Amino acid sequence: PLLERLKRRVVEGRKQGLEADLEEALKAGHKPLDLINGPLLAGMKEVGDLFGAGKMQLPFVLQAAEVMKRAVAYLEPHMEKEGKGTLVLATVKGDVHDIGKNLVDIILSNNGYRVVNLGIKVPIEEILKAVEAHKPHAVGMSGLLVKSTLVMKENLEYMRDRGYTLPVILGGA
Amino acid sequence: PLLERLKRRVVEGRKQGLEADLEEALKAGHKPLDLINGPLLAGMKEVGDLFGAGKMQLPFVLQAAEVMKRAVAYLEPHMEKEGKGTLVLATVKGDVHDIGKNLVDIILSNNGYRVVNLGIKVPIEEILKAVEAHKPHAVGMSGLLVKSTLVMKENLEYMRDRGYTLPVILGGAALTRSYVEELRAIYPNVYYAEDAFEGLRLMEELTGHAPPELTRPRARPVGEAPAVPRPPFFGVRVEEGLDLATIAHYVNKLALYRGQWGYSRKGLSREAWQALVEREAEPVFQRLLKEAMAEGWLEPKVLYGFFPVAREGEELLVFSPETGEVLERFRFPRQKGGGLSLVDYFRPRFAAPLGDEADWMPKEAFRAGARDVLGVQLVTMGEAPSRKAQALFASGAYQDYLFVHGFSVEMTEALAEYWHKRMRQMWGIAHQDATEIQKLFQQGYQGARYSFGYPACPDLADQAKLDRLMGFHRVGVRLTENFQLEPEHATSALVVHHPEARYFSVD
Amino acid sequence: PLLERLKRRVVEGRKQGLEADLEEALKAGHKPLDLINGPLLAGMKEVGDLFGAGKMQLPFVLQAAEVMKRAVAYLEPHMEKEGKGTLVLATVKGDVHDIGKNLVDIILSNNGYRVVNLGIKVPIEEILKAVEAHKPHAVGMSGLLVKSTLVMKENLEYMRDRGYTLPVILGGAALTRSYVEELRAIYPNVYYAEDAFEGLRLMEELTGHAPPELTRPRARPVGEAPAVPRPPFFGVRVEEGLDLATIAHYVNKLALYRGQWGYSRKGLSREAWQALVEREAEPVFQRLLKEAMAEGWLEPKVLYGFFPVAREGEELLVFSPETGEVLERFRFPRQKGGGLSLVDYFRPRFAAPLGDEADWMPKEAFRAGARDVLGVQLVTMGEAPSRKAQALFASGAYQDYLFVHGFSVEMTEALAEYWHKRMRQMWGIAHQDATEIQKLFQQGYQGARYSFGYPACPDLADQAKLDRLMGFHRVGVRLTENFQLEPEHATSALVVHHPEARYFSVD
Amino acid sequence: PLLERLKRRVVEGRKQGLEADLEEALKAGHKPLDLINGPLLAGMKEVGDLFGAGKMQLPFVLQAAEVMKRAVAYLEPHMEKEGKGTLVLATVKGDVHDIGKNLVDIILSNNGYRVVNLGIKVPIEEILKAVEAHKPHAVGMSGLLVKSTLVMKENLEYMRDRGYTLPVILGGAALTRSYVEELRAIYPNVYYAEDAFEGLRLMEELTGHAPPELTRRARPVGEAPAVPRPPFFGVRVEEGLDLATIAHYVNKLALYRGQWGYSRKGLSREAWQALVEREAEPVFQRLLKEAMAEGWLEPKVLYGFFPVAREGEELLVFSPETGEVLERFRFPRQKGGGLSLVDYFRPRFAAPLGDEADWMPKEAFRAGARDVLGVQLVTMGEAPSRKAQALFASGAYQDYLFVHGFSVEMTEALAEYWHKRMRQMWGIAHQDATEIQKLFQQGYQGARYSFGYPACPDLADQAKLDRLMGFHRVGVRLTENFQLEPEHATSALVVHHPEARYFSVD
Ligand code: B12
Ligand code: B12
Ligand code: B12
Repeated sequence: PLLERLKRRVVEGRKQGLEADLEEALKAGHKPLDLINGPLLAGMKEVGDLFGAGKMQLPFVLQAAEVMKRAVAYLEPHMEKEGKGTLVLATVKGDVHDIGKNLVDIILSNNGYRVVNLGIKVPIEEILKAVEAHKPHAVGMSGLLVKSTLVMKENLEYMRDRGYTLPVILGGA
Repeated sequence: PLLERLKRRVVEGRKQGLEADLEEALKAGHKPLDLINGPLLAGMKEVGDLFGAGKMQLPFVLQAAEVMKRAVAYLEPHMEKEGKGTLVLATVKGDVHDIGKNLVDIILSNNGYRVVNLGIKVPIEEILKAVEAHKPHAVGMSGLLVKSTLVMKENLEYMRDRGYTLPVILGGAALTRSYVEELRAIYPNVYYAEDAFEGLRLMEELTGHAPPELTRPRARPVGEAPAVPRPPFFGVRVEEGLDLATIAHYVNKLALYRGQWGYSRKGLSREAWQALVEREAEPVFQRLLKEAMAEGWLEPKVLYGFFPVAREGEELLVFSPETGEVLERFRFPRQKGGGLSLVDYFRPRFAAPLGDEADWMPKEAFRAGARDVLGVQLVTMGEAPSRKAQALFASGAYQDYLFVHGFSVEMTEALAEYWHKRMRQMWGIAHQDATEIQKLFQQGYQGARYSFGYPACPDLADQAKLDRLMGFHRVGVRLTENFQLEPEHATSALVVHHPEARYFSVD
Repeated sequence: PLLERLKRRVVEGRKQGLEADLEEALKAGHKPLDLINGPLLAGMKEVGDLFGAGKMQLPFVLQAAEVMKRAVAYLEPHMEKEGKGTLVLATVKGDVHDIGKNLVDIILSNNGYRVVNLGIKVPIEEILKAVEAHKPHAVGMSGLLVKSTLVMKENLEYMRDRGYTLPVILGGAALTRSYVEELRAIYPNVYYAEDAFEGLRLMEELTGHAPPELTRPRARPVGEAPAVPRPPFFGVRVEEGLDLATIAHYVNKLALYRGQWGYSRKGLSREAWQALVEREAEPVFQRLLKEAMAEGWLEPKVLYGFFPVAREGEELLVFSPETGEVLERFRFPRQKGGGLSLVDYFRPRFAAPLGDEADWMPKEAFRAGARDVLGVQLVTMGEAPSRKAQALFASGAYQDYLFVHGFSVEMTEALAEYWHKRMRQMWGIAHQDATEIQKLFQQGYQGARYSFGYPACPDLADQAKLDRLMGFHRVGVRLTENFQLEPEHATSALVVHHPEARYFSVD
Repeated sequence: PLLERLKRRVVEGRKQGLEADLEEALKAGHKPLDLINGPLLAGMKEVGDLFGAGKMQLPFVLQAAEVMKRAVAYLEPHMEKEGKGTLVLATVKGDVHDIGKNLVDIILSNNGYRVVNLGIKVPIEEILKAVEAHKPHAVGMSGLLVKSTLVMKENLEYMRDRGYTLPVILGGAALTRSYVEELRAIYPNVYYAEDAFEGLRLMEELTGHAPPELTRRARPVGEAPAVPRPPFFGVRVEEGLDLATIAHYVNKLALYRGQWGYSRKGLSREAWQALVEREAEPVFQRLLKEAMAEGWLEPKVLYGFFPVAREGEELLVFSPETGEVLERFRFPRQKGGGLSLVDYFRPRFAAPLGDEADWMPKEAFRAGARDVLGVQLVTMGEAPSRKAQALFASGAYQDYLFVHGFSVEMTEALAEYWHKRMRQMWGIAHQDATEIQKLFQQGYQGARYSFGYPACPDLADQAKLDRLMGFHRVGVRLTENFQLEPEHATSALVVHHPEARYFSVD
C-alpha cells in the first residue's frame, strides 16, 4: 500500500516524490496527525533501531530526518496544532559550542517530541524562565569543556535552591 | 570513477549534466570512440538485458537512447568519420507506416550499428541502389498490412533474380514467423523480427558479435432482426469540428499505456498500477492533449453515412439512394461448415417488410429490392500527427516520439469509437448503450463495427469499393496501391444495426 | 569430518589423495559398502542434480565418475560382493557406434546400478542370453542411424514373440521420442531416453527409487548453370599422407566444445566464453593434436573422384568414364508439391553443351548422353581413434574418453570440409571461397556437398551404390548390414559444382 | 577456474596434487609472484578470518600454512627475488622456549611477511645487529617466565639508550597486557600480543595494510595426624619408566583443547566425544607408538625426601648425613596473615606426634628437624625438543604442533604419575582416586607445589632445589633466568600434610 511506501521514504531518505505521496494518502483516508505517528514514526523508530545495531550510518539518519521534517512542513497548513512531551534544551553559560545540542534537537523533533532550543551561552535564569513558560518533561544542558560541566553543577545547585525537581539530562564531550 | 558515471547516465537516462561529464572525461584522457565503444555501449547493452528480462519499460529504453544519441553528437566534432556494421532499412512500396522501422533505427543506431533509413513507399530499385553504395551486412523491410508482405515477397523474387544473397531481415505487424519460413523457398537468407531487439540480435549474429542461433454450423443459425432501423439520411456527409476533449474520454487507457507506450501492468498490484498511471502515464496523456489542442497537430475529421442494402445469396448489395441501381456487391467469407458470415446480418432482397420501412426506404432502391440499412464511417486525425512525430524523431526526442505516436493512434481509435456511439444515436439504436466508457470496449451496444482487413471481412481491396461509395478525398484520405489509408492515422468501418452482431473469426 | 571430505572429492573430482582418505576412513571403522552407498553416492547424486540444473558441465561430471570408479576399485579387494538393479546394455546388430551406450554405462555404474555392457553389433539372441543369466530390471539398446531403429523394432517383435515383458530403454541419435511411442504398439514397456540422465531416471523409477513419472504456394525454380566445370580426372583415386595440422584449421570449435564436449556457452558473455576457451577448451584441443600426431591414433585417408552424369527425369545417371555404360542411377526425393530435388542440379541427358565440354568429356559417356560432372569424396580417420578411445574407457579415464572421442569426430568432419575445399580447387571452382575459416561453415563457396542419410538424399542404401563406384576398401572402409561405415569415424559426400546448390529439407 | 582451485587447496589444506596444479597455472600463463600475492594469500587471509571468528581450529590453520609453504617452495626456482615487511623475531637471553615464537613465524611467513627467526637465548646485541642488516618494520621478543619479561625490559632500556624508536611487539606466557602498558614509559612503541593472530594484526597496522587500531581471608591450619616416614632420606635417580604407564596420566582436555586447540564449547557432549574418537585420540595413539619406537621421549626422574622444620616463616632443610641446615625457604604469606606453605610443616624441636624419633636421622633430629618434605624433578630430555625442531624445519607445521603439545602434556603426566608413586613410597596412598580423572581434582593426601606458582613464586629457589638434588644427574640445567633446560622438565615440592591444597597470595 501507500502506508508502507511512506514508511519506506523515511528509512531510505527519499525526498523527491514525497509531497505527491502525502497529497495522495489523505485521499486514501488518513489524517495529517495520523500518518505522522504511524508509518513515518515507525520508519524513524526503525532508523533508530538500525543505528543502535550499527546497520545504518549517521549521514543517512539525518537524511531520514530531512524527509520527516519535510513531511511535517507539508502537513502543517492542514493541521491547527502538540507533541509527545517537551525538552527545554540549552548550551551552558560561557560556551559557544552547538553541534551536539542541535543534533539532539534534530533526533527528538523528528521522533515527535517538542524541542525549545535556547541557543548558546544561556544562563540558568533564562533556562528556568523557559521551563515556567513551556512546562516541559525535562531540561537539557550541553557543554564542551570540563569548565562547562562546572557551570552545569552550579545550575543544578541553582535549580534545587529554587525547588525544581524536573529531570535534568546532561550531555557533553 | 567517471567511467561508471557515464554508464550510469545511459541506464538512468540523465541528459542534465551529460555535456559537463563528457568534457571532463576527454580532458581526463579518454578518446571519443574509447568512451562510445566503452562505458556508454556497456550502458545500452545493460538496458537491452533489462528490457529482455522485463525490468525496464520501453519509455526508459528510449530515454537511454536519447542520452547515447546526445553523447555521440557532442563527441562528433572531435572524431573524424563507421559502426559495427550497416543495415539499409526501408518501408515497402505502397506503405506509409514508419513507427516500427524508426524503432529499429533508434535501437540499432544507439547500439553502435549504422542505419541508412530510406523512408516510406521505397521500391526495391531504390533499396538495392543503396545496397550498392553502402555495401551493408543486411537489408531491412517494414510493412503494416498483409498486402505489404506480398510486396516483400516480390522484392525477394527481384533480389534473387538480380543475384543478391545478402540477409533480408523482414518485420511487420501483419507479418508472422510462419510466413517468413515459407519465404525461405524464394530467398533462403530471410529472417523474421518480432521486435527491434530481435532485429538487434540478428544484426549481432550477422556481424559476428554473437554465436549463430536465429541464423541457421455448430452455432446459432441466422436470426431475423426486431426491425429495420431508420437512418437520419441516405448517402454520405462530412463532419469536422469535433472536440478533442470529447474524443479523449473514449481513449482505451490500457491499450495506450501497455499496448503502445509499453508501461508494464503485469507483475504488480492494481494499487501499484494505479499509482504508476497517476505519476507516469496520466500526466503525459494530459500534456499531449493540451499540446494537440493548442498546437493543432490532431485534425479530427469524419466521413459517414447510410445506404439501402440487401442480401442476395452470399453477396451484400449496396443500392443508390438516388437511382436505386446496385453500386457495389460484397462477397464476404463464411466460417467452415456453413457457419457465420456478415451477409447473415442483412435482410434478403425483396424480403416482406418487418415494419413500416416502405414509408421511408428510398423509392427506387426499395422497388429494386433493398430491404435493410447499412451504416459506414471513415475517421482520420490528418497528416498533422504524422508530421509532428517525424519532427520529434528527427530532433532525437525518441521518448516523446513514442508517446506522441501512440497518443495519435489510440486517439484515432477513440474517434472511431466516439463516432460509433454517434452513429448509433442518429440511427436510433443508442437506447442500450453502456453506463461506463469501459463497457463500450466490450461491445456494450446494439450491433457492431467491422473494419475491412479483420477476419470477418479481410479483403483490403474492398476499401476501394468503400471509397467509391463514400469519397475518401472529402476528408483528405487516399488509397495506396496496397490499399492502405493515407494518412496512416485513419480507420474505416462498416456499422451494423442487427443486435445479434458480434465479432467472430473465419481463421 | 572425513565423511564430508569423501563427498567433496567426488563433486570436485579430486583423485590425487583419494586412496589415502579411503584407507583413513576404513581404519576409523567405516565398511566398504557403507562408503559406496553413503558419502560418495551422495556426491554423485549432487553432481546429477547440478547437471540437471545447468550448474556443472559434462567434462566435470565424468571427472566425478573417475573418482567414484577409482574409489570402488580400491574398496573391491576388502569387499566380497550387488548394486541397486541391473541394466543389460548393447548396441544393436549392424551398428558399431559405442559413445552413447558407453556414456550410459559410466553414469549408471557410478550411480550404483550394475551395467552389463555387451559391446557392438550385438544380436537379440545374445542380448536375451544375458537377460536369462543376470535377470536385470531393464534391457538397453543403442543405435546411430534410422536403420538401427528398424533393428530395435525387430528386436521388440522378437522379445514379445519369446514372451519378455521386461522394460526396454531405447536411445539413439536418429531415434526420436515420437517413434518410441508408436513402438509401444508392438512392445508397451518401451521407453525413450534423450540422454544418459534420462536413462538414469528411468532406471530409478523401474527399481522403485523414484516417483513414477516417465513410467506410465512458394518456390524458386533452379536455372541452368554457367558452365560444366572440368575435373582433374574421371574415376576415383586414393590420397593418404595428409597433415593433421592442416585439417585442424577446419575444426568447428563450437561443435567440438559445446556440441561434443558439453562446455556450455549460453548464460555468459562472449568475453566469459572466450576466457573459458583459453583456459579449458583450447589447451585440451592443443594437447590431443600433439598426441594424435606423435602417437599416430588418427590416420586420415581420402577416397575421391569425379564422374560423367546426366539427369533423365527424376533419376541421376552415372556413366562409366571408360565404357560409357550406366553404372548407377539415383532416384532422389523431391519436396512436397513439386519443389526442389538434387536431380535439378544436373544437366539433362543429351543436353546441347553449354561450352566446349565435348572437347574433354569422356568420348563414350558423352555419346551415351552424359552432360554434367559429379564429384564424390569419402573421408575417414581409421580404426585407430576407435581403438584409442576404447583403451581410455576401459582404463577408466572417462574425461579423456569424452575429449578424445569428440576430437576424433570433429576432426573427421574437418577432413570432409578441408577436402571439399580441395575438391573445389581441383575442379577449378575455388575463385569464390571464404576469406575466413568461419564462413566455410556457412557454405561460403560454389556448390555444396550432400551426404547420404540427410534429408535431401536420405536413403542410406544408396551408400552401397557409392561403394560400387568408389571402392571403400581402398581406404579400409566397409559397409555393415544397416549401411553404416566401419570404422565409425568416416563420412561420404556427393560434391555438386552448381552455384545455386544449397541445403534444403524434404522433412 | 584453477585460480579458485589454488585458493581452495590452502583453505582445505590439501597438499596432495598441489605441485600439479601450480605447474598447470604457470604454463597456462600466471606468474609465481602473481599467484603468491593473489589466490594463495587470499586463501591464507580467509583462514585468518575464520580463526578470528571461531569457525576454523588451530590444527587446520597450520595445515593451511603447510600448503602455502609448499607452494612458495615450488615457485622459488622460477622467481629471482621482498615480503610486505620484515619482523626480526627472537626468544630472549636466558630462555630456551620456542613454540610461541615459532608459531608467530609460521603465521606471519605464510601471510606474506618476512620472518628472521634468531632462535633462543638471543641477546639484544645480536637482535639489533639483525635490525641493522635487514631494516625491519618491527622487532619481536618471546619469553616464557616472568624473569624473561625482566630481560625484555632491560632490552627496551638498551634499545632506547641506543636510540631505536621502531615498534617492539612483545609476547609470552607470563607476560600480561597490564605490564606492557607500564613498559610504554621506557619505550613508547611497545605492543602486547596475546596470540600470533594479534601479532599479525599489529604487523598489518605497522606496514600500513590496516587502519590504526591497536597502534595509538584465612582459615587455621591444624596439626597433622602423624609425620609419615619416607622410603629413604636423600635423592635418587629413576630412569626405567614405561611410556605406556605415563600415558594413562595425560590430561586429555589440556592436550586437545589447551595445547592442540580443538575447541569443545558450543557443541554437544556426544559431538565432542565423536571429535575425540575421529581426530584427537588417533593422533595421541600415533605419537605414543612413534615416541616409544623412535625413542624421542626419554623419561627420567630425580626424587627424594629430607628432614625439615619450620623456624618462624622459614622452612629449614637439614642434611640426612650431617644434620646441618642446607637451605631455608622464606615462602610468602597471604594478605593480612593468611596461609603460607611453612604452615604445613612441624616447628623445630616440636615434641614428636608419634614414634618419628625411631627413624628420623639422628643428627637432623638432634638439630631439631621434625617433619619430612618430598621433592621431585621430572624430564623427558632434549630428545622431544630436537624432534619438534626437525618437524618445524621440514615444514610439517601441523605435526610440529601435535608433537610439541604431546611432549608437554606427557611431561606433566610424568609429574602426576610420579606424585602417585611418591605417595605410595611415603605410605600416604590409602586415600588415592579410583579413576585417573579424579587425580587432576587433587584426589589424594597432600599436594605438590612447583616453584613459580603463587604459593611459592620465587623461581630463584629452583637453584636451592638443584643444590639439594643435583639436576645434572638427569641432564637438567638452570639458565640465568632460572629456566630448566631441557624445556620439557618440571620440579615440584611434595607435601604429605592432608590439609594442604592450592591457594593464591594474589
Ligand atoms: C493501432 C492499430 C491501428 C491504427 C494504425 C496506426 C498504425 N498504422 O500504426 C489505426 C487505429 C488507425 C488502425 C487502422 C487500421 N487497421 Co489497424 N492495427 C492497429 C494495431 C491494433 C496495433 C498497431 C501497433 O501500434 N503496432 C505496434 C507497431 C510499432 O508494431 P510494428 O509496426 O509491427 O513494428 C514492430 C515489429 O513488427 C518490428 N518491425 C516492424 N517492421 C520491421 C522491419 C525490420 C527490418 C525489423 C528488424 C523489425 C520490424 O518492430 C516493431 C517493434 O519494435 C494492430 C494489431 C497488431 N499489430 O497486431 C492493427 C492491425 C495492424 N490493423 C489492421 C487493419 C485491418 C486496420 C485497417 C485496414 C482498418 C480499416 N480501414 O479497415 C486500418 C489500416 C491502417 C491504414 N492507415 O490503412 C489489421 C491488419 C489486417 C490485415 N492486414 O489483413 C491489424 C493486424 C489488426 C488485426 N488483428 O487483424 N489500426
Ligand atoms: C558427429 C556426427 C557424425 C560423426 C559420427 C561419429 C559418431 N557417431 O560419434 C561423423 C562426422 C563421422 C558423421 C558421419 C555420418 N553422419 Co553424422 N552426425 C553426427 C552428429 C552431428 C552428432 C552425433 C553424436 O556423436 N552425438 C553425441 C552422442 C553421444 O549422442 P548419441 O549417440 O545419440 O547418444 C546419446 C543419446 O541418444 C543417449 N543414448 C544413446 N543410445 C542409448 C541407449 C540407451 C539404453 C540409453 C539410456 C541412452 C542412449 O546417450 C547419449 C547422450 O548421453 C549427428 C546429429 C545428431 N545426433 O542429431 C549426425 C547424424 C547422426 N549423421 C547422420 C548421417 C547421415 C551421417 C553419415 C551416414 C554421413 C554419410 N556417410 O553419408 C555418417 C554416419 C557415420 C557412419 N560411420 O556411417 C544423420 C543420420 C540420419 C539417418 N540415419 O538417415 C544424423 C542424425 C544427422 C542428421 N541431422 O540427419 N556423423
Ligand atoms: C605447558 C606449561 C608447562 C610446561 C612449560 C614448558 C613448556 N611449555 O615446554 C611444563 C609442563 C614443562 C611446565 C613446567 C613449568 N612451568 Co609451566 N605452564 C605451562 C602452561 C600450563 C601452558 C603454557 C603453554 O602451553 N604455552 C604454549 C605456547 C604455544 O604458548 P606461549 O608460550 O604463551 O605463546 C603464545 C603467546 O604468548 C604468543 N607469543 C609468545 N611469545 C611471543 C612473541 C611475539 C613477538 C608474538 C607476536 C607472540 C608471542 O604466541 C603463542 C600463541 O600463538 C602454563 C599456564 C599458562 N600459560 O597459563 C604454565 C606456566 C608457564 N608454568 C609456569 C611455571 C611455574 C613453570 C615451572 C617453573 C614449574 C616448576 N618447575 O617449578 C616449569 C618450568 C619449565 C622449564 N623448562 O623451565 C608458570 C610461570 C609462573 C612464573 N613465571 O612466575 C605458568 C604461567 C603457570 C601459572 N599459571 O602461573 N609448565
